[PDB]
Amino acid sequence: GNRGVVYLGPGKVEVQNIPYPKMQDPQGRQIDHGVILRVVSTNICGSDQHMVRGRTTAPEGLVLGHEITGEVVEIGRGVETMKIGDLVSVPFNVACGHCRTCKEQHTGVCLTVNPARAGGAYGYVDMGGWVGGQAEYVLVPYADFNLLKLPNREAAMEKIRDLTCLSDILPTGYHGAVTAGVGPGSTVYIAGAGPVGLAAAASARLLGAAVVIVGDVNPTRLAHAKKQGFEIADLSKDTPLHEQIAALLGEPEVDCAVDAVGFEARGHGHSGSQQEAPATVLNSLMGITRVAGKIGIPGLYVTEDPGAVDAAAKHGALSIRFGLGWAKSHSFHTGQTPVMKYNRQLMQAIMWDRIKIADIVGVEVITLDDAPKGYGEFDAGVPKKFVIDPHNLFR
Amino acid sequence: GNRGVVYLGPGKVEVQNIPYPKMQDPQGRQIDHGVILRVVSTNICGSDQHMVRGRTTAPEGLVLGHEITGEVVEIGRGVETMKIGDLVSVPFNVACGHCRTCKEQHTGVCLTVNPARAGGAYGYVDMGGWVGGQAEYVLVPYADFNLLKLPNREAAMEKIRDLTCLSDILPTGYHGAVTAGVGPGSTVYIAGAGPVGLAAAASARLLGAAVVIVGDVNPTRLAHAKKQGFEIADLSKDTPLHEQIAALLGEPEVDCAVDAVGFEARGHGHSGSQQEAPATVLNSLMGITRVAGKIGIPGLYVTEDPGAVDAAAKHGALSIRFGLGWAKSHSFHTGQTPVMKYNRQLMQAIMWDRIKIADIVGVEVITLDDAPKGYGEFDAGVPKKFVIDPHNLFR
Amino acid sequence: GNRGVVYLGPGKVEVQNIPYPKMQDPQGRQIDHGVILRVVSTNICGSDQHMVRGRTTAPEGLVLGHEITGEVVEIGRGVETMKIGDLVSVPFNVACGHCRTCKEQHTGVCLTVNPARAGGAYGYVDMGGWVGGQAEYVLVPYADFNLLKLPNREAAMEKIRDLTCLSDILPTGYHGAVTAGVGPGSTVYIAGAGPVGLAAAASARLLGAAVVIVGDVNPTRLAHAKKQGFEIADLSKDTPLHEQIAALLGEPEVDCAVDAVGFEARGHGHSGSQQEAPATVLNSLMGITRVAGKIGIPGLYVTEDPGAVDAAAKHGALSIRFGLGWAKSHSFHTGQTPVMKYNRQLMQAIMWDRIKIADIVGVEVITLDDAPKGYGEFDAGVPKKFVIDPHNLFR
Amino acid sequence: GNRGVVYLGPGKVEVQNIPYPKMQDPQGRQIDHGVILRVVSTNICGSDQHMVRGRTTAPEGLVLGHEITGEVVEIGRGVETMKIGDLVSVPFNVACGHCRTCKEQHTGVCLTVNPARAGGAYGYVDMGGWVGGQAEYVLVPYADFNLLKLPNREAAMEKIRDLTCLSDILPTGYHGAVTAGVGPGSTVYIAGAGPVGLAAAASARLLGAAVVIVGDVNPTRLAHAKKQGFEIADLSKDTPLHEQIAALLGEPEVDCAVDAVGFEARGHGHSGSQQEAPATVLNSLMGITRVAGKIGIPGLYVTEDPGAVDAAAKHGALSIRFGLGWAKSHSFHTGQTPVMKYNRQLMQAIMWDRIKIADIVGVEVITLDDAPKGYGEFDAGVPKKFVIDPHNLFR
Ligand SMILES: NC(=O)c1ccc[n+]([C@@H]2O[C@H](COP(=O)([O-])OP(=O)(O)OC[C@H]3O[C@@H](n4cnc5c(N)ncnc54)[C@H](O)[C@@H]3O)[C@@H](O)[C@H]2O)c1
Ligand SMILES: NC(=O)c1ccc[n+]([C@@H]2O[C@H](COP(=O)([O-])OP(=O)(O)OC[C@H]3O[C@@H](n4cnc5c(N)ncnc54)[C@H](O)[C@@H]3O)[C@@H](O)[C@H]2O)c1
Ligand SMILES: NC(=O)c1ccc[n+]([C@@H]2O[C@H](COP(=O)([O-])OP(=O)(O)OC[C@H]3O[C@@H](n4cnc5c(N)ncnc54)[C@H](O)[C@@H]3O)[C@@H](O)[C@H]2O)c1
Ligand SMILES: NC(=O)c1ccc[n+]([C@@H]2O[C@H](COP(=O)([O-])OP(=O)(O)OC[C@H]3O[C@@H](n4cnc5c(N)ncnc54)[C@H](O)[C@@H]3O)[C@@H](O)[C@H]2O)c1
Ligand SMILES: [Zn+2]
Ligand SMILES: [Zn+2]
Ligand SMILES: [Zn+2]
Ligand SMILES: [Zn+2]
Ligand SMILES: [Zn+2]
Ligand SMILES: [Zn+2]
Ligand SMILES: [Zn+2]
Ligand SMILES: [Zn+2]
Repeated sequence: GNRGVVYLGPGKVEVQNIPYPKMQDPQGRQIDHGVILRVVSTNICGSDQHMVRGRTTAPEGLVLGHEITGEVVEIGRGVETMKIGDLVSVPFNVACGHCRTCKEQHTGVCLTVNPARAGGAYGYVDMGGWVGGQAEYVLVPYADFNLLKLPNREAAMEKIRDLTCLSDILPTGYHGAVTAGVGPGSTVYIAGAGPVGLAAAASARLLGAAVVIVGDVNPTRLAHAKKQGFEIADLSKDTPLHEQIAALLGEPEVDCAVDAVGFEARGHGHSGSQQEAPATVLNSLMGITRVAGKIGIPGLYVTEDPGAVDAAAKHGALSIRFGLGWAKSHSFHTGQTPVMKYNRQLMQAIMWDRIKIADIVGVEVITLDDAPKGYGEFDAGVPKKFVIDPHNLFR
Repeated sequence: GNRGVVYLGPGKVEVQNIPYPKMQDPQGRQIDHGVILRVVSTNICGSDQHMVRGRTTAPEGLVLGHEITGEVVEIGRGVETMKIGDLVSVPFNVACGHCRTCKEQHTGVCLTVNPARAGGAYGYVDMGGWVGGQAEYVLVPYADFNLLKLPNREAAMEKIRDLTCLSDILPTGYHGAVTAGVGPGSTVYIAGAGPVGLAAAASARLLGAAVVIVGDVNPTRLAHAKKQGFEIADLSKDTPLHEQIAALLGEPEVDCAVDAVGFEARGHGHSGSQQEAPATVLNSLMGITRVAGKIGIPGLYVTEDPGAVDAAAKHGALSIRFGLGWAKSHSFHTGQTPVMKYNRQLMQAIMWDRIKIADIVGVEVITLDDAPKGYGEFDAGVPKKFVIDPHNLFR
Repeated sequence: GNRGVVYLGPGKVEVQNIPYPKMQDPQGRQIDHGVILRVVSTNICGSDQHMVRGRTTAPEGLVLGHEITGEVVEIGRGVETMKIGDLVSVPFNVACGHCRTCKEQHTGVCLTVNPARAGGAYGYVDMGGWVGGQAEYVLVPYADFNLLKLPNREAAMEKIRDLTCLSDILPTGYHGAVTAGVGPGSTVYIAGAGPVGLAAAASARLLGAAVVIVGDVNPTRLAHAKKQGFEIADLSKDTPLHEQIAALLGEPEVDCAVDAVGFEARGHGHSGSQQEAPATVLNSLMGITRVAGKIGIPGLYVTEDPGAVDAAAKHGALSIRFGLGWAKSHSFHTGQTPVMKYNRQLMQAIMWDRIKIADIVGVEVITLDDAPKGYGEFDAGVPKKFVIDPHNLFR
Repeated sequence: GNRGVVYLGPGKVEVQNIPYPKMQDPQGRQIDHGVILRVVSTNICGSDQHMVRGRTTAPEGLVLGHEITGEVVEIGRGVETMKIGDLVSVPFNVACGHCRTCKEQHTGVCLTVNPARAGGAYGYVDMGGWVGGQAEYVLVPYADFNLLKLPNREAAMEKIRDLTCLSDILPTGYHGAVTAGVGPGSTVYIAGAGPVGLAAAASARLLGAAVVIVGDVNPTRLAHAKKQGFEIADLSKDTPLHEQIAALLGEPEVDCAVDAVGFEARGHGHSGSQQEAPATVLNSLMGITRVAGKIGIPGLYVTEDPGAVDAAAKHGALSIRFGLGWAKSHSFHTGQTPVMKYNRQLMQAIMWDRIKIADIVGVEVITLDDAPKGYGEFDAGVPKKFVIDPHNLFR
């Protein structure tokens, strides 16, 4: 008995029966280092949206989902730290724990788990074949390495809405803020008010930023951010970002900027916001970040976009105003979040009431049968982070 | 009075009589903090070549040169640590010493010395109208802050050909290597076998790199790099860069990469290399740097190139394969070198024979009258670094 | 007309007429780089107390005070950035701005301003003879480099009780926390609930620490810390520090520990707390900081203490259980805070209401005539930070 | 079929027959993650000497040796990257690869492999009861995480004298130098011309230091250091170290200082050097390191020393002149080397002839039966590093 969300072509996902998990890798070799989880909570990601919209090279039939929190039901013979019944947060990265990059804390780019390229992840295009976890049950390989044990079940269940964000979005937003150099007193600009943008804004606040400005083209997502105490920039109005920031800060620049949009970026302005223009965020962040600043880029950029705007963009080439960044001495930091690097201290923050992440990103808890509908609302721009409770454990 | 190298329009320089330096800034306000130097040695740079070629917005009449070594002949009334006769290395950055960026060692982007933008330099486009120093005498403002005191004059003069590199190219090459993450045992690729690239190679050697490979489309420069003990990759051949690297290393990746080419980049291959393609280096570096690696970009890129290949490149926009670097978790480091942050320890290294920079870059000493001829030769691609001795002090 | 707080021997200070400041250094040479301030607010520090208790080699007649906020009334001819009437925060460190340590942001240890050793500061033993500023007027040398310009007078004056802490204690407490490695999610122990200890605790809250525990032997300072939302360890109880921490956290250790006591440390327990044992804090921090942790030590330790417990301590030797910290792989960070490294970002934090520093440290505003009484109360251990308003400008 | 070096009480070691390795931990539990090695080379360490001299709480019967290079002859059933015949470097830390410290690269203080405290190592006091490897065969647990693969056996054995240093002393010396802040152009002082000190000196050279001065009380070691091209300081002479340094550099300070002596430190001077004084090195490093400088302390300090000079030292407590370090703003870095952090890039530098470590540390190859003789000669202070070749594979 297993089931989950399956990708079936542009705009299409459905809940299907799927195989119960097996203690083997995606090439069918047996493994001793894995566990099988009964899934407690499992979220929908903006990355999942890229795939569902037909924006990647994903195969039809892909089981989706890489934001898992779970409870051990089966343990492979080599696993030392796990017991049946243990609650765990699963980092979205599949990492081996023994290669050059895993050992150097670069668990987003594991050298062994994916025959095609460095880096692995559950239910995710080009990520080594590991089955996704928007499902009733899921296999986690290298369990001793990857898993974050949650505190006593009671206190954990009590904050599950928060803890479900440790799998992907909070550590990601956090990595965005830290690589952009955010610290106490920083002025911060955040591109994107989606779940990831909002997590970067929360992270920046937690890191002690003086002021945090969140930008989007979506007015409902900005209203959400504003109700959460952040400053906003509306990129659908005709007033340029520079001008919006200056009205707020008294200069047209920030200390730190985070790109939480990626390759489906829209342009700015009345008509610009209705046009896809994937270099937009990059170019505008070079424009607003002060000299010697750092740009953090958690937003996803791909080597291949079948639906992209032009030949160059189909192959991940953007028209980027690099001379500007260079003239401003900017440095840029990119790539999949190494979730494990931050997830334990972020847990401490949640448990100690330092960060109300669930309120901030607008967590909504849904049934597994509502998942397709959840994707639909998410696609239609709702200011929410959808959390699937597939066994009805806490809803 | 004084005389020096003057730019007269695309491809034209000549030595002219010019005013003796005055104790005032480019706005004509008196300064108490400056010194006037008799110029001992003064170098020709690839940056100078960009301007001479008419590839920047540099005006006719500009006095050239930002790589100065001198002797103090006059000091302003507020200068406390400099005395007459003192022999000094001058960082190419003009920096104030008291703004936010100068305090934080970002002295390539001083916020007060330039009304146009952050950052200053001598005889350099968009760099605040500080007068160039390919000349007999030159003004250095903020002398206590900027100047590097050279060792008792005998010892200094005997290593003049080396120390003349401290003003620009050695610290610049060094910046590129350290921001690319080079250290003991690193494998390193450097694009560009011009003097800056050779300084980057020298720096990586100093740092204890396991192996250093220098790439260029100009075979006579690669011959020179090879005779200095470096590995080479010839981009004018049709053999792809990753294949030349694998033949040297046994894998197609380096740990660290440095872009010492900048915006006049040629394409790769027999015919590709005969044509300008400004994004080529950046794209190639993402291709051969290993995941989670760092890319150092000392090479110059501009916000405006009058003679660029395309409308986009005229504005500093390049077709960059960003999605590739993003998928490899690359980080990118850019901009004008903070020369002061490294010049002291590099001088130490020079004085203790840990680095034979003059040999590595191919230093050649010339008379001031020979400057126009030297620019011609350098522009034609000879494997040399031209050092002007305007008062015939050591030649 | 000038007057200040003067040190007159163990336990003794009085307010005296003193010379109006002069544009010369402590050796009587004219300087062009200084300003004179009309003092707006000027604070009493724990460092001042060491000196008043006769615990240092401070000479009788020392004019005290290194915590200055002021209004420019005079300007030396070399000064570029200052105007009469400007409101400024004065970092307690006297720094030149052009030596090796000043350039690398080590402005607590300037090489040029003190003939006796590295590092200068106002009204401070062994700190170069710069006159103190617990006075109506004071000289600030190297004004362009050292001074922090405050916001429109009106907004600045309104937050004076907060901003006055930028001269010394907030940056210091901050340096304590950052060098101890504090970050989002940290568990933090801070030794000392004095104004500096409190600033460290505030800094740790601002840095996003999960839980902050402040320890002291003083019951009244702890009741004040507890009112400000911090956890407490009462070292006057017989319950050892381990046990109090473990009761609080469920393990007898913290990620990060800051020493905000210094060389007049008391031992632990009913009677231990009435004994001086200068090694106490260092040894107990090594006991409760987890493996590979960092210990930040802002608390002052001296080369000479005329009033110490024994021979060894009079020369700054302590019996330190180094083997313990070594076995735990601890790192240690020490010395005068480089205030300029942090003050600007801290000002932004204050102006944006991210840190209510005045309330936390218990700012109390007094007249210059009440200063001796202030010293008295401070010495008796009141949980307050004394701020003198010498011209009655805001009180 | 196995034997090795067994400790029998103060001053006494002998070769005995010992059990063949079993695939279990020191508690007798079965493990699937280990491999068994035929030992190729296995070294004698100063750490071993501490124990043999009776200066630790090490038990009679302890099998010695933590510096192993070997070939895999048997693999556990869960091992994924090791094959029989594989030739490997063993880091001396026993590390699990799944706990908090292991993941953060703090593999010197693993939290799971040792019931007594954090940190594990082979045949080493308080290090988890993992059996030592000056033996014919040895167990390495967590093989996929811990082992460093060496290349074609042929190229590897030709450099075996160098390669055998990667297990312990080269990465130790390297850790000491990097944490002392050593970089291109650094001036460095290293206390101790034992093998570890010599490896720090080699490291500092590799890292590009301007000048490296090694001190010792043992002149036969200093003769060796000088022959290896380093500067020396003789601490058995009455000339104070700061004067010896000034003679060499023209100032009495260094940029970086490394303590490669540890808890059996001798005093300085004709008579001082003849007596044990365990605070001596730490105290003199604070004396000669420049302000804001960093002190690396790879030398061992213990929480309990049975034969220490006084009551306090038996407990790991030293009379440290901390006031002086504090006034100079020193940082201090301590503890067991995380060998995995550095071993990969040091192997690269060895294979590409960037460091001739075996020559520098004075490697001498001996039989297993001659081990007691090696220990004796090493204790008499010869300038050599003993490498045991148990199966006569390359001697
Ligand atoms: N590095 C990582 O680990 C990582 C992890 C998850 C997601 N991501 C990427 O981060 C992005 C965030 O996902 P999300 O969860 O935020 O999904 P999302 O797609 O809902 O959020 C993207 C937001 O960007 C907005 N936007 C579009 N153009 C914009 C512009 N010009 N300026 C500002 N905002 C603009 C969209 O309206 C949307 O609100 C996704 O692209 C995701 O792929 C990266
Ligand atoms: N960051 C700084 O502060 C700083 C300082 C000085 C110079 N620079 C910049 O560094 C760059 C180099 O200066 P230089 O004196 O070394 O320049 P240079 O003009 O002598 O040489 C540049 C080299 O790049 C080579 N090249 C062109 N396309 C190439 C490709 N695709 N691959 C490999 N090589 C290619 C050319 O053959 C040439 O040999 C210049 O652009 C200069 O403006 C920056
Ligand atoms: N590094 C710097 O730049 C710098 C700057 C300012 C102050 N300091 C030093 O920091 C310390 C803090 O200064 P302050 O203004 O808070 O002075 P303070 O003397 O009021 O603070 C010291 C506090 O520590 C308490 N204490 C004594 N023994 C203790 C122990 N074992 N554990 C915990 N607490 C103990 C005392 O009760 C007192 O409350 C002083 O030493 C000051 O000199 C250093
Ligand atoms: N950090 C680690 O993980 C690690 C690893 C290996 C060894 N160690 C420790 O490193 C130390 C040295 O390594 P080794 O094997 O070369 O040690 P060793 O004992 O062979 O040599 C120590 C040297 O220091 C000299 N010495 C003694 N007092 C001195 C003083 N006051 N000043 C200068 N030199 C003095 C001794 O004569 C001897 O030459 C030992 O303490 C060892 O326990 C630590
Ligand atoms: Zn995701
Ligand atoms: Zn891996
Ligand atoms: Zn140049
Ligand atoms: Zn400046
Ligand atoms: Zn103070
Ligand atoms: Zn200074
Ligand atoms: Zn050892
Ligand atoms: Zn471990």
